[PDB]
Amino acid sequence: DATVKLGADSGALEFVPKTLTIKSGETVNFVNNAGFPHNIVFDEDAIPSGVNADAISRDDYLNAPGETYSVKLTAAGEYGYYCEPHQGAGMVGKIIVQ
Ligand SMILES: [Ca+2]
Ligand SMILES: [Cu+2]
Repeated sequence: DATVKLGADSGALEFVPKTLTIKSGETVNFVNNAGFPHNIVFDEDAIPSGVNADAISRDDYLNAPGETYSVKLTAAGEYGYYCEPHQGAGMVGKIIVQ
């Protein structure tokens, strides 16, 4: 399993790390950190074949420090995702599943 912080400790509107590599079957824990609210929306155009973007996204906002969203990914490939309220500020990331 791995952790991605939503917002840097400094307040920067970024996923930390921006590009994460995990093995198939690991759970990714998105932890609310700074600059919230944030959400985690996977991009339909940038996920492996057969994966449902809606099913793995967290649309509803994370509002409190430490609030966590966990999701297990199994299909190998790349998964592009973003935070809706901060997509314009460049809050986008990627998960590479091996
Ligand atoms: Ca980084
Ligand atoms: Cu955000």
